[PDB]
Amino acid sequence: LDSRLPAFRNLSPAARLDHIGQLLGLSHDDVSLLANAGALPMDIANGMIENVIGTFELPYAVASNFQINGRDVLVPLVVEEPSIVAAASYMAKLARANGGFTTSSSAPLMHAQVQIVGIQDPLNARLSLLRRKDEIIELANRKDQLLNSLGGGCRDIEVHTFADTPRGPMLVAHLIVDVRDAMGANTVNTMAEAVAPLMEAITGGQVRLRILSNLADLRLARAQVRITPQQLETAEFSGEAVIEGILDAYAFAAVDPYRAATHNKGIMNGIDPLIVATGNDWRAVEAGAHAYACRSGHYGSLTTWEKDNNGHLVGTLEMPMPVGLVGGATKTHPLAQLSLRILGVKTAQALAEIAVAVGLAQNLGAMRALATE
Amino acid sequence: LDSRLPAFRNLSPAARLDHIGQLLGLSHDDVSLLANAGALPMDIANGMIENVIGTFELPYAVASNFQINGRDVLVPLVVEEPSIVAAASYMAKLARANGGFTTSSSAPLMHAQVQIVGIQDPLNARLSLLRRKDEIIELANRKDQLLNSLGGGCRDIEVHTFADTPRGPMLVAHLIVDVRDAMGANTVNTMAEAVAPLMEAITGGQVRLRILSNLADLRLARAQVRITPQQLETAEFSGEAVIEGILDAYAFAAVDPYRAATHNKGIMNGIDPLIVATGNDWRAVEAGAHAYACRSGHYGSLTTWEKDNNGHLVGTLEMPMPVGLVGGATKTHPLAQLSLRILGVKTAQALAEIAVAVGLAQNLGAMRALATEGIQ
Ligand SMILES: C[C@@](O)(CCS)CC(=O)O
Ligand SMILES: C[C@@](O)(CCS)CC(=O)O
Repeated sequence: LDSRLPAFRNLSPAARLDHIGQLLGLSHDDVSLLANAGALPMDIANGMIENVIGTFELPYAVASNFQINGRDVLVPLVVEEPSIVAAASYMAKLARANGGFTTSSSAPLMHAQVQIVGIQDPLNARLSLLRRKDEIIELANRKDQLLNSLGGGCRDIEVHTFADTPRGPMLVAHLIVDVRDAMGANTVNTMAEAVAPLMEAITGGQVRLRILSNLADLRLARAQVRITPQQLETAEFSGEAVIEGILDAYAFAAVDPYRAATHNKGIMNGIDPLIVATGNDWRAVEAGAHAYACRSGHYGSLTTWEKDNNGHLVGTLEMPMPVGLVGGATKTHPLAQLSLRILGVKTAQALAEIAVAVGLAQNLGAMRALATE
Repeated sequence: LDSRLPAFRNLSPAARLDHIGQLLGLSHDDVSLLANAGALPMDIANGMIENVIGTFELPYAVASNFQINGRDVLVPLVVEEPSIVAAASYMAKLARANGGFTTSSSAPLMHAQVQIVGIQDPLNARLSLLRRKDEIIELANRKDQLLNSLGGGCRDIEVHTFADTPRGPMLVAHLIVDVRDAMGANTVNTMAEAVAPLMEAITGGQVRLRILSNLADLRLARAQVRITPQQLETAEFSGEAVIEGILDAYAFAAVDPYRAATHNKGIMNGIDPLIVATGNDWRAVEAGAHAYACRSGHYGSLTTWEKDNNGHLVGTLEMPMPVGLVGGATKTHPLAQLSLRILGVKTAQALAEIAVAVGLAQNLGAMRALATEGIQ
């Protein structure tokens, strides 16, 4: 695949679609899903959420130029705000000259929290749970034998205590679960329910909340980009000056939460539209992103920007990225399925890696604009 | 208006739309917007964002039972996830018995940041700016006198310094701007560009970034809700026990960021779909929400939950809520316009107040469900 698409921004929607269809070898019927309104039929919409009276459209666009680990990728995006798609495509174009985006990710690990109350000895109870961790993990896995056959499953437990809260002592167990190609909520919640009676028997306490954590800090996706001074030169500014300007902008975000919020918002401008396009839960991605940004006790920037030993601008984005190819609405929405086909992703972590690449590209575009104005 | 909508959940989408139309007295044109697919014309969609190849639908629903400061309101919501609309509606139903939701909000005040570098004396330059505050404010208000006449405009400036960063000393001025019915990005960005040469002249430094802050902590919206033990009783638990369970869940969110992230995610399950339904920018609302949640140096719960002196469960939500009735897709999307018609909102702050009421209801619904689920 070649993702460049010259003159794409100036073609009509119909011509853009026909071009995409030809590039990907989409069927006439697949193309029909975008060529005509109503790809989400009312019986599907009515079964997705409650009190439905119709559907609501946002534009469906494709960003060009993206290249991930040497392979060109076309990126569908659904959003209402101008400039996002153009900035994504243009920054991807610059990235291409220097090898594109380089990405990696952790295993798709999610936390299931099991909150325990009603015991006077939470610190002791924690050791009781750890002593019997194998038994707990085995019980969790008995509950989802298919997942284990697919290469996922409960891998570990960790246990945290809050001995002094205004509501008394609490213990919180985390199941650490490989969820393969799911976002993971229903998967881990089910395991949390399954282990609850055993945890009560072990601790002598009362289980309260059984629920995933959206602070998915064991499910990280990583992206790198490199830009040379030559690429950033303007009529007004030399490329070296622009790079220094960008580093100044980054330092500003790193110290001032008023700037970091806006800086990170820019990243999410790139990410959320891909989440929507793939039928994924954007609230979950947002919560993981912003909570991770303040894990140090200070709300800072999700990206980093530096100058390497060669004087080149180098950027990173590492953040939680819980997304699915299966589960939720990723299967139910015919256009979510088409998006996955366009992307060509075969695992959820592959989708996660594309997400962070697009987030990094958007942040680069935002700061290049702010540093050159 | 009566927002109770009996049996709404079980009616057909067509019958639901008819009942809404009757209640609001919607025109034929308005009803036809939702009855046929493709309400967003491709010409409009193509002008909204770049590289458009089609459109993407999400379900469009209406939450029932909401009441804001004694007035019933219907709430449109666009989202993919089940249980949200039902939970919102059911919690709103319970809220009604005790006076519904009570809301307030600050003026629609947004920050424009002006970053200045390369000053050898940033602390001194800060005082130079403050001495000439009125002069700066006057210049900011020069271009848009329509905004001033509508009761908006630059109200104040604050100046902050970061004298020791790895890239040298930085001075950051904030223009504090009343943006009336806009989210405010265009308004404040324009003012920030306008005052920049004057700030350079005063400080002797170089202006770099001129940009709104999404941490809109001067644009707060507030909601309150009250629920009695009687309303929360289940087959297994007394209402009193359920209230204690909810308070335990709240304390858990207040101490553990792994819980707080999920707890706040639930709030945003309520809010974001209303933001989408009104053509507004949900990334802006998300960033303001979560950054505000950590302002104290610990990422905590946006809501609060307490038991009052009568033993009633009382909840609050106060958070940044920058939204518009004008600008971009809010204007150009026919269904964003329909959503505003359904809501009946006359100011952006009124929309903000409904947003926090829905966020508060959603959090309550989530905690109630988690607190009442039996151990298997
Ligand atoms: C340009 C930006 O505000 C997003 C526009 S909605 C992000 C940033 O400031 O870095
Ligand atoms: C139930 C909840 O996870 C949202 C479902 S997406 C929120 C919460 O845990 O309070």
